[PDB]
Amino acid sequence: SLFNDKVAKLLAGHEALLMRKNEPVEEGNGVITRYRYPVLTAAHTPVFWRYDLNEETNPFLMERIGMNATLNAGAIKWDGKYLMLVRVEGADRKSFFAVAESPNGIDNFRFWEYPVTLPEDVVPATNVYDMRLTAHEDGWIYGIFCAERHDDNAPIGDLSSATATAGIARTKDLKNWERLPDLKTKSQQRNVVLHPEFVDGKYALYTRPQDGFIDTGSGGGIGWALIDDITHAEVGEEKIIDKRYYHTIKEVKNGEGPHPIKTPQGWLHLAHGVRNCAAGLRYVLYMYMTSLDDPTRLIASPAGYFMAPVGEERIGDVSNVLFSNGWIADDDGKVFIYYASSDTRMHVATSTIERLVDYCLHTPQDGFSSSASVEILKNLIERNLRLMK
Amino acid sequence: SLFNDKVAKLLAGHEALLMRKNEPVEEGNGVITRYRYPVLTAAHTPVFWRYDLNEETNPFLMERIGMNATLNAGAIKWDGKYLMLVRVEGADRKSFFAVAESPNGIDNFRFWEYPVTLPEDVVPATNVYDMRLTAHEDGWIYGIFCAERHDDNAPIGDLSSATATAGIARTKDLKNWERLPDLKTKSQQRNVVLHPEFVDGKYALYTRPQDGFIDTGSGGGIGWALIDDITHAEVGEEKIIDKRYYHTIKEVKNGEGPHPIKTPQGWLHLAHGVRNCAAGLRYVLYMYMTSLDDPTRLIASPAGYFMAPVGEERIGDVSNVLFSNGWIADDDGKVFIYYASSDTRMHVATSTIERLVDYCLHTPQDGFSSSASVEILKNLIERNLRLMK
Amino acid sequence: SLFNDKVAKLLAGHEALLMRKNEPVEEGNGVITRYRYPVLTAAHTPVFWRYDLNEETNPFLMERIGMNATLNAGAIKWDGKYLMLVRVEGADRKSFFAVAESPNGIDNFRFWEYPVTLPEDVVPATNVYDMRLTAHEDGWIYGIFCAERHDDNAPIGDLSSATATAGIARTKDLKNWERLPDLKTKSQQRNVVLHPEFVDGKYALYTRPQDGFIDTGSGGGIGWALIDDITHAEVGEEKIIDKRYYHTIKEVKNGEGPHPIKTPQGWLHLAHGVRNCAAGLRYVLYMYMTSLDDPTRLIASPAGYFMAPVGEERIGDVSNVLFSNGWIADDDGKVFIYYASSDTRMHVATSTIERLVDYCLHTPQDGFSSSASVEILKNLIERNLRLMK
Amino acid sequence: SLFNDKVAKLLAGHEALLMRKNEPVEEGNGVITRYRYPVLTAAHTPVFWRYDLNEETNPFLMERIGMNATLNAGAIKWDGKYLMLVRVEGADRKSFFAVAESPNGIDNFRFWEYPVTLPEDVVPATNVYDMRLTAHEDGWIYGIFCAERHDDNAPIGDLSSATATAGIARTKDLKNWERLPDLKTKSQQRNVVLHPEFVDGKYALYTRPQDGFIDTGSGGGIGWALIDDITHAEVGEEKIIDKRYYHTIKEVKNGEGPHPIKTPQGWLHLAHGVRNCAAGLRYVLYMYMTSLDDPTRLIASPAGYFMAPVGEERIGDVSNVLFSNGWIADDDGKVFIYYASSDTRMHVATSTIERLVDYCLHTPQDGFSSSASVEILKNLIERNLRLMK
Ligand SMILES: OC[C@H]1O[C@@H](O)[C@@H](O)[C@@H](O)[C@@H]1O
Ligand SMILES: OC[C@H]1O[C@@H](O)[C@@H](O)[C@@H](O)[C@@H]1O
Ligand SMILES: OC[C@H]1O[C@@H](O)[C@@H](O)[C@@H](O)[C@@H]1O
Ligand SMILES: OC[C@H]1O[C@@H](O)[C@@H](O)[C@@H](O)[C@@H]1O
Ligand SMILES: OC[C@H]1O[C@@H](O)[C@H](O)[C@@H](O)[C@@H]1O
Ligand SMILES: OC[C@H]1O[C@@H](O)[C@H](O)[C@@H](O)[C@@H]1O
Ligand SMILES: OC[C@H]1O[C@@H](O)[C@H](O)[C@@H](O)[C@@H]1O
Ligand SMILES: OC[C@H]1O[C@@H](O)[C@H](O)[C@@H](O)[C@@H]1O
Repeated sequence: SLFNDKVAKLLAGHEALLMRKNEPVEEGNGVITRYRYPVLTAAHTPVFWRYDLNEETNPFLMERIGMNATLNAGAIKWDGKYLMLVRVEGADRKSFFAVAESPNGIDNFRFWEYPVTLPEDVVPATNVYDMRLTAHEDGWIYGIFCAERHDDNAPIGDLSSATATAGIARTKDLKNWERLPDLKTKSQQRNVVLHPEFVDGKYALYTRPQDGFIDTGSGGGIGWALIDDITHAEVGEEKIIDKRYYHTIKEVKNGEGPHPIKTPQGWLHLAHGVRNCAAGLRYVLYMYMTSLDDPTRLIASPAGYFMAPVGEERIGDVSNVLFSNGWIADDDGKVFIYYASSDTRMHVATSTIERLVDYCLHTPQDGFSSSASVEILKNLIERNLRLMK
Repeated sequence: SLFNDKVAKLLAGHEALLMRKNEPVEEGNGVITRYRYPVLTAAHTPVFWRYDLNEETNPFLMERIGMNATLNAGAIKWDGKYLMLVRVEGADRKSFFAVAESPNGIDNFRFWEYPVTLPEDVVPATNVYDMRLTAHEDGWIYGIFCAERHDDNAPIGDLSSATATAGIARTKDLKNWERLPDLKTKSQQRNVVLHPEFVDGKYALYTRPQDGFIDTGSGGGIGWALIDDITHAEVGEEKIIDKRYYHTIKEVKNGEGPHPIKTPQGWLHLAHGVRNCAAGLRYVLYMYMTSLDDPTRLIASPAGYFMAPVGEERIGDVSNVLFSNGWIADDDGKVFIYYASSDTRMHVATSTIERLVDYCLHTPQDGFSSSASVEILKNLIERNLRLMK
Repeated sequence: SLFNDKVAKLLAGHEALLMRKNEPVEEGNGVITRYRYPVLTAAHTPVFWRYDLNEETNPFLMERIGMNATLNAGAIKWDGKYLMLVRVEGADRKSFFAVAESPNGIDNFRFWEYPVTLPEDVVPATNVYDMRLTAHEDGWIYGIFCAERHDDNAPIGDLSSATATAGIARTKDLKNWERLPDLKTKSQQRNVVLHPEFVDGKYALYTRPQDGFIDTGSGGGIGWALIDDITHAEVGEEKIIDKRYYHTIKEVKNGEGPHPIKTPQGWLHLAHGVRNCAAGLRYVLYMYMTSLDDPTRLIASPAGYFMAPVGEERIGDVSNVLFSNGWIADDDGKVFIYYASSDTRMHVATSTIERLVDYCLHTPQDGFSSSASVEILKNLIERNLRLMK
Repeated sequence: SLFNDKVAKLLAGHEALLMRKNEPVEEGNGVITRYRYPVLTAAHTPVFWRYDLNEETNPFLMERIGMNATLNAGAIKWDGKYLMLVRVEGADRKSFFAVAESPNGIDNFRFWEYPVTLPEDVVPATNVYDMRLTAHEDGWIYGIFCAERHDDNAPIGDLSSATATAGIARTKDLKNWERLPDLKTKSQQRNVVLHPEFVDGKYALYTRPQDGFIDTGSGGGIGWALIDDITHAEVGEEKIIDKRYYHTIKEVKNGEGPHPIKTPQGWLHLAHGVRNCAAGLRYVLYMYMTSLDDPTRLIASPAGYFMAPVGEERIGDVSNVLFSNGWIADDDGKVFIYYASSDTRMHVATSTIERLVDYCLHTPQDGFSSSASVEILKNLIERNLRLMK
């Protein structure tokens, strides 16, 4: 029948998309390798999420539930597989979480047949997004995410005013999730992330205090807060670890991405930085390192951005954005960086622990001015010209 | 496992290839419409024909039986479906027959899981090829094909001299085939085709007498022979119906393609014509019509070729060749022409009975010289310029 | 109406094709510059040559007269315009001549609305082809071409054996052509070309004696023959000017292309050379020069080919062929070379008289062996490495 | 200056071409992996082979010595590098030998600055081609090649009749070559190849007896001949090891490619097979194995071709041809197969010894008929369908 043939073709096209082999992009900077294809797009969502496959109830075979975007994904190595904890945004503009797995980390990602069922905390949330997974030493996998609600305290007609809180959930199988109380804090929070080890016997959070829903205001950067009880999480003291700076890629806002990777040289961090331009907000990725002895102490601040939008990455629902809240480091040192472009699709970039540490340690620090940048550059040129002669 | 993933990808890629929607080529001549993709290539043969899918016996997952070409296919409308009787040539250089079926005639052709099992006649054949299917009024589907054997008259070292006979088989299901005796005749034959109706109460064959295996010699063109008994087929009287002519597209050789289509205006024929050039033999398609009252009598001879190699068609194992031995005319008058290019792949072109008859009746006849061609052309130009003013 | 819209689209698409700007190919050898697009293809023939545009007599709007190829064109600068004398081959396999003109020499060639009407000589010809135009000092434009007829000596069934004579016609407007008697000669001739000046007060022809229709046999190369009376042309004395040589690009056959260009350094010639290979005959272009004092005396023989098939040129009705019988040299020294590829389409390449003479004079002569080729090459390498150090 | 800029651009473009990274073709058959780009083309020859770079003597900066093709290359692993012994054909139609080297075997091949200087034997040769390199246990690198001369028996006008002898040269550095006497034998020979080990204390050659220059006539296949003294080489006893067969890919001609690779399972051979078709001669590659105990004894004959022209490979000066006379097997079992397409360019395909042996041992043998091919195929289908259920 024509209908059954159409269903068969939908499924066949979907399998071909899912199984497509990724290929590295040859041209790169020696730090990271980009890949030709995204690891996930809205088109990667299962056919059976979007279409009613029953001819009786969907004789035209049209989509019943449109899928808009697959973005800002957490990540974890799980039972030998490479997992993303994907933020999937429907055509209805709500996001939900969904696990996708790959045998190799760069292609053949496939969504688990059901997305994540996440219980509400005591106050219901309208949207949930951007989960960071932490396999904590306490034996749980934590997902720290943004729980967003309308702010009724707004002028009449204002349906955009919102509040962001840090949601906390944990699981041991990524299917059954326990929702803990939202983080209690004196400011709005987004980009909260759980450090994987106890520090002074306490849970440690990366935080990002902000005066408003979109603007940080007095919020000084990426914060650090020790928490006595993750099941009744409340910030007491909050210390800024990585600061915003005028005329850097992290001027207006910044935030921790995934939880950092432990290296012999220190904690290796991946974050985003924001500045304003004539086209709106521009988001890039950057890195920093902190001490093993004192994870609050910066020990490497390579100047500028680590990755910024290239090519197809530049365009999407929210253009001029890269964002990451997930990466995986294998035992052999290979690193898989899962980053979204333009709030629309997920990509992978690969590197190694040794290369990322080399990048952090030997990319000169920002001296904060054009004159300083020129002096750093002239010094390198002088070395190279001597060598090339 | 890596092996199972590899098998799953082979199957998935194959399904995507098989299900690809064909699209008509916009640029055309108003007679036939070409399509963007071939209907069959060697890559269309089933994965399970080529690969041993068992890891125990094929751990590297390599092809065990290479497929080289899918060409010169017969065709029949069968139980609501569009069928080709494909000549499939293996990497071993032997050909065999195999049914492929489509729901619509222009794409989604898929081979039946097993190819054709064709019993030998009394004298075994080395190769069999180019089967024309005829649904005869006697209730059988006949396949008339070429059965080729090494020429025993050949001297030491000559492993190329061959003989061609017309093989005859029949079936009622395209799975169980009865092999009848090879056609008895005084010359070599290839391109023998069964006319679908009795004529004077006898079976009627299109023939192509030839003095040698490749060259026709004294062979004058496409012949017509009435046969009393198809189960003991022997040519007696033989008349040339469509002749070779110097400096036409059918100078050196010609041959009937599929059996002709019955129209109210006469029998509509599709044939091939051959000439020599610096690059070897060049094969094109051409049409002609014969009378319903007397199928041996020509009533339309449009000048020149009907189709010749265009673009991708020009290149293959045997370049500069189009060949057809199959077409299907639906009750609504739509015609699906199945033609091979360069002995390598199968294509489809579509037309209608009305357009093909129009083409045959109103394409001026060849006057056989440059001066005559110019006079025909000047006449048309004069009419058009008068109209365009 | 749908019909009128269809006609309007045919005309519009044709105009867009005709007006397309050509672009030079950047990669070249410094001798000639190729161009991205052919100057003519079969699709360039007028819409009103191919279609009957009257809905009453062609309601399906299909082509009534197919055009197959535009090839082997003569060329002349004429009343400020760049003209080709095109060999146009119909789908009927007959060729006829047709003028096409361009304002600039590299694109926007358009056929004159009517093709050439060429009267027959006393014995009618089946095909005419490959006309070389010569603006002779006697005030006439001569076209010397091949007039082909079926060989009456041929046995039953032989519809391929043919004879080639040199046809001679002249005109003062390229519209009204006077057919003079075919050249009288003791062998078959093709590639006969009129030298533009009297020599010893006589007409001078380039000739190409050949024992057969396709193969030259004892024919030694490109010949030279003085003719008292072009209106009763008969060869008496005949001298070979440029010879075939074993293991060169002109081993099996050769022939003069267009008439040579007069330069201060001598007559600049363009010719074709043929050898056999596993795929058939391979045709390339080559150049040579002869003395102004004695046009029968070679003064430059650059080794090897001048042009050979590249890319798209390699494929067509008769693949692996370049052929030229037309070029134009402007007063400023710019040269437009019109060459066919694969008997299918017409191309242009540009150079200058200075560059072509440079090429002829300073491309080393063929020493006729691998050892000699290596010695020439090692000498150049040695010079370059010395320079590059 | 404009001239110096032009030279700098020629050199820069050439370096970019030479350094281009090759990429494997994903679609394959599991036996061999093809690559996206040729390893060598005529454009890969050095700029300083083709252009005179001195403005004084070449002010137009045009090529002085055209290069036409890089084909049929021998191969050897040499001092840690991957070397081809390239047949380079000039625009003058003569070939010469030239070493090209790569660090990795699949790209970045670069010609040595000077080509090979090969001394003549007592009788000079017009062309030399298709050298097979053998690192013999006697400590020398031998190159066995074809030395071609015009046939003196030829009649007037015949500049094509030629004779082929087996040329023998040796070297210890690929720069200084000693020319030994041409092989003495009772028939013409081409595709002669030196086996790398003594057999019965004697040199062993693969041979290919042929009655004519192009056609083998009574020549039965690939031969084997023991030679006492390679410096006065003469064939005595000669045995056919791999035979031509009607209706196989090696019907008309065959010949050994490179010398075979030693494996624990036997000698692994790569050869070419030829048949005739309407377009001329068609050349494909095939494999076979012989015994370690007795290298004259066949132990594996996989049916059909190993590789045949695909895509771009199908077209060139001599289309419809693959040819190999070189491959390299690394100690780790990786195999680099260097094969020419269409006598025009050089390609690489990769495999492993294990895969190639698997292919030879488990691709079913040719049963020599359509019925046999169908039975082999039906058996595999039956196994697969049983597995797939
Ligand atoms: O950002 C868009 C433009 O912004 C303006 O301020 C200009 O000064 C430019 O520096 C810049 O191109
Ligand atoms: O090879 C070109 C053509 O040759 C003829 O003999 C036909 O029988 C076809 O089988 C083939 O397409
Ligand atoms: O077919 C290749 C060539 O053959 C020769 O005979 C020429 O006369 C040309 O007409 C043609 O281009
Ligand atoms: O031309 C096709 C092939 O012809 C054969 O003679 C071989 O010797 C090769 O030199 C060539 O590749
Ligand atoms: O910019 C703040 C937030 O605004 C919301 O509307 C979007 O859904 C988020 O993805 C975004 O992070
Ligand atoms: O040309 C005659 C025949 O020759 C055979 O070798 C080919 O297999 C056929 O396809 C072809 O029709
Ligand atoms: O090869 C000789 C001639 O043969 C004819 O059949 C072709 O029409 C000519 O174009 C060709 O030049
Ligand atoms: O076909 C036989 C030989 O003919 C020669 O003219 C070619 O140069 C060779 O490459 C070829 O192998």
